[PDB]
Amino acid sequence: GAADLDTQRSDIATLLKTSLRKGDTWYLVDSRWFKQWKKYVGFDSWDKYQMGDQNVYPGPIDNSGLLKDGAQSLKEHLIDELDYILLPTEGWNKLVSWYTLMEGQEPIARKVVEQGMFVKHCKVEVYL
Amino acid sequence: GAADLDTQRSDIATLLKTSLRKGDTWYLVDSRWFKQWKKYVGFDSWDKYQMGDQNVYPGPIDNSGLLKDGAQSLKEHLIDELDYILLPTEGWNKLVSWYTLMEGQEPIARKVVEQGMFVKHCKVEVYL
Amino acid sequence: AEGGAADLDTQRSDIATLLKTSLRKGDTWYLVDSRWFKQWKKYVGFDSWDKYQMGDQNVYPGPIDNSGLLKDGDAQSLKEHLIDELDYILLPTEGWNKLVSWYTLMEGQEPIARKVVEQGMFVKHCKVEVYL
Amino acid sequence: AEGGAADLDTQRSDIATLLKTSLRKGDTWYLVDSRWFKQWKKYVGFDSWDKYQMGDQNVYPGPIDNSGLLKDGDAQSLKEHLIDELDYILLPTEGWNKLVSWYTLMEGQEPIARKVVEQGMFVKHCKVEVYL
Amino acid sequence: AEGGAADLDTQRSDIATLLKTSLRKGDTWYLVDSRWFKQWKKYVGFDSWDKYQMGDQNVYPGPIDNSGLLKDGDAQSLKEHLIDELDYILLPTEGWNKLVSWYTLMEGQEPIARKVVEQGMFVKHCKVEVYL
Amino acid sequence: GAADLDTQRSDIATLLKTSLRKGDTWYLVDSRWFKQWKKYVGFDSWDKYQMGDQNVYPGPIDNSGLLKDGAQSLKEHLIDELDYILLPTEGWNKLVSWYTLMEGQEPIARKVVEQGMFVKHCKVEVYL
Amino acid sequence: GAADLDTQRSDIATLLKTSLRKGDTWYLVDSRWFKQWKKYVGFDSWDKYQMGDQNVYPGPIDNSGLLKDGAQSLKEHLIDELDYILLPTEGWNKLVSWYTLMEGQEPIARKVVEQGMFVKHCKVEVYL
Amino acid sequence: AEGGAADLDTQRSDIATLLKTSLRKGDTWYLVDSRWFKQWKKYVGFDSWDKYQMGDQNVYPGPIDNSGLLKDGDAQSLKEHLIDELDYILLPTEGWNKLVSWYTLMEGQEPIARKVVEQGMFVKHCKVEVYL
Repeated sequence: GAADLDTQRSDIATLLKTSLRKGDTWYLVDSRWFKQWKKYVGFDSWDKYQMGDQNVYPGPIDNSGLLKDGAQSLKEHLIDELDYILLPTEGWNKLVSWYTLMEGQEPIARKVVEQGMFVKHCKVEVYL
Repeated sequence: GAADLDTQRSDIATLLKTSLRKGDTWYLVDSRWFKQWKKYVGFDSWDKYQMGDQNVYPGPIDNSGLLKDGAQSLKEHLIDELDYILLPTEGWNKLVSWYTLMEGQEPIARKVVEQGMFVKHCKVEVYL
Repeated sequence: AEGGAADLDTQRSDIATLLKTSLRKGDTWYLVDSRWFKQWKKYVGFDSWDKYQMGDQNVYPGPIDNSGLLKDGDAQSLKEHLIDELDYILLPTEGWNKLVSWYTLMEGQEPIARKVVEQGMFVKHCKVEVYL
Repeated sequence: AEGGAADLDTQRSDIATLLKTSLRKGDTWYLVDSRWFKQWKKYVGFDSWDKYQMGDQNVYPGPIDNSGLLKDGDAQSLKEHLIDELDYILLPTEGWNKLVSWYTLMEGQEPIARKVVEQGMFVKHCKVEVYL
Repeated sequence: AEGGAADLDTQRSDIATLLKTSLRKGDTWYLVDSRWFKQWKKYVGFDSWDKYQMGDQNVYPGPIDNSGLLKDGDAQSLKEHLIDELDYILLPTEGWNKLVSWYTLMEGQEPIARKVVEQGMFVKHCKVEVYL
Repeated sequence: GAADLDTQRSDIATLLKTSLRKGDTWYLVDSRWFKQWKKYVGFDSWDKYQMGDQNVYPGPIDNSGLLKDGAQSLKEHLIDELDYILLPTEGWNKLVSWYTLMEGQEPIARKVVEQGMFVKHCKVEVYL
Repeated sequence: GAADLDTQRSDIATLLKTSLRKGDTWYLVDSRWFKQWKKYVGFDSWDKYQMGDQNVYPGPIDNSGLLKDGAQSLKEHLIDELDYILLPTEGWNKLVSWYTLMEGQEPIARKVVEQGMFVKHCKVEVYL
Repeated sequence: AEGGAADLDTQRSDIATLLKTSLRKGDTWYLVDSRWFKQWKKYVGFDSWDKYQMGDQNVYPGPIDNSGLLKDGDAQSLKEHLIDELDYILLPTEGWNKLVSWYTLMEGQEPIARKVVEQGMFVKHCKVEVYL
């Protein structure tokens, strides 16, 4: 059976802080399912009045919102934080043993790569 | 001007953990705006590669998504965590001094009350 | 040394975790007499710095004995007015099976199995009142 | 005692915070010569356990002096090849105004004001590769 | 509202601290029946997030009732084989007096007072063995 | 060369909190030498005004006070905390690389054992 | 009565870390008495096997070792850390309520001052 | 890839630690020009989240060049009025040897070696005044 709710909240809060390291495997979790899990375990101090309430139990991990229908395929244009959160292997494995993964879905496992990216930074223009 | 991004991330992470106490004032912040602020300050270790990138700068605090159009009025059926997050006074005041509140909007200030609520809890049925 | 049972550190550790198992509707849990359980706790050094008497022969708890919870007479029947923690503790199936495996169930007794149900309750909590 | 300027604790504290002000496009920031600034740091006990020489008369930094950053000759003009931290530090308008208010600007000099712009850069970071 | 007794937050808080009072030889401590005490705990919201039933009239524990600890018949006499935590809890003089002040002692009973003594025990601990 | 004083203070404060585990090796350090090291690294907030002062530099680790003169032999009747403090292997090794061990002395290495011991505990005398 | 031993150890460990501030009052505690209190509350992980043992109970706070005999007067040449430790007011008050002060002694209360002091620091001699 | 030098992570890490080496009377330390050092810092990604330009060919710092610290003319001689951090940084023997090993020393220069001495200083600190 599932770990107590205090342990769930605490284990996952810690695991959410894991650093990206090249080659590690992380798992996508639908933002909506994760926020439901948060209400249930009382993750936020300003929304813990329903901790343990079966009326907010999140049920099996459900990444439907991330998937186009039909072979399992990710929708396009998904955005980090907005649509999904990421958990390292230990965090994903814990959630799966506690809640199960919804029947007919497979884990959405992805790798940490080093990526070049163009960004805009403010600078004092001393010369020009 | 605004505090450095490390201070922003850290001050707000702390303030997000403030306990509810009856009679205190808390402020609604649109979930979407707050997640944009998170990318910008590198709040999550798995999504901090755009910390300081002006392409993800959140702009003035924008609670439009929480408001019906027309006098400022909150949409109905809004849900804690899903649609908005809550910050105590110190957290709201910091975000407003750092980003401003979008022109034509007013703060959405609410009070902590003690509320009776019906919940479902699992119990071992020893008798019956 | 424990006669084939898990070593005392493992017993303490497995049961400590199993006590905390989240309740789920339809699961079967088991009552364990609190006096038997307190003796087991001393025997394994449960939640203690000194672990006084851990492993002592005279605190070995023996076969699980729930007779203090049961009414006298032919059919096995739970006493009324029993109170959680004071009279019994609750373990999930896995915790019950481990204790039975390590200690046996006393002869002439059957396990005291109960189901998890969902109970409606009215509680009072602080909440930011968004809608007046 | 500081001749009307803020006390040394307040100077150190206000400037420490102001140094860290987030850059915003279109804001005006000011160059301060690093040797002048190092002397001010000693004078106010900046970032130091011992605060050796804090308040000593011979480390009073005097009027803000940026002449080490400026080309000789008539019109005021910034030397080439100046390097942040080594040759100058950067303060926002409020930090510049506070220093001017406390120390004055040396006679015959004008402030060295520069604008914040947005600079495109290519950086390398770890990222979970969602789309192959 | 509590009829002159301390408010429920204060009762919970004072007693929580008093339960933990260090034992000192010659001090007098008092037994409190665990079922009475469990009811008091519910009534005051002791050690609970939900504090379900806190302040409910039907969990008001009433006058301190230790009759479950006492042998029947004329003179007041403690049952044998009572076990700490399961059958009773222990409070120091101050904790006992507070409960009596808030709830009264049930009529026909006297307090169950016991002395602290020093008990020799043999324990096992890790220690750096300095002298072989 | 030796680590900076902040690192010394912090590494050793942490290592001083290591749990005893049977079979581990710990090292005796003369209380007097260790208190001198404390003044030098500013270990205590109420006595750090001489941190880094060469006038309180402790010099090479000196366990003389623990040793009878003559082969290296420990004095009798030495008491934990009073006469010496104990450091685990990592802590001892750090102090030796930073300060050296005084010439003509050897480390005083001892093992963690499980030991039966008679103690007096207060109890409420319920029966008798 | 006295707080439990875990609370004593923890309250005092925290209070020992209080910063000196000019004008605050601190109290001298004889090193020997304090080390005895440490054994009793199990302050150090490597010497906690006698926590709660009445055979190491420290008894009333005893600063005799700090005092010349005869009016209460401090011995000369006492050294911080070596002969005594210092506690802020809250720490002293806690120890006194838990243990009492030995009869015929008065508290040894002293003030934090700002003091000029000559020290020797290592420096790279760049010029000369 | 670094031509036989340690990889960039190791260079950054070894030097970061070596910069902090406690000073000891009689030890030899070495001056490194701050502009050379700043370029090395960019090259190795020193103390930076983005590590912008780490490993870029155009920020490779080249042979250690202290000529900005040295007076012109025949014999090698340190300029006056040089200031720690602004004009140079200090490394112990091991840190100097590592940089020389990785980058070489520019041709026509000798190392700038200086000794650690003990300097008497008067500092001001809070202290509990035990003797009036």
